[PDB]
Amino acid sequence: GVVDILKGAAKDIAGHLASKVMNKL
Repeated sequence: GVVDILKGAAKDIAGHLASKVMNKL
């Protein structure tokens, strides 16, 4: 089922930036 996480990881990009800034906050 982890596979579903791979295809999602592609877009996780948008969230990756937030978490980046969010965490920094």
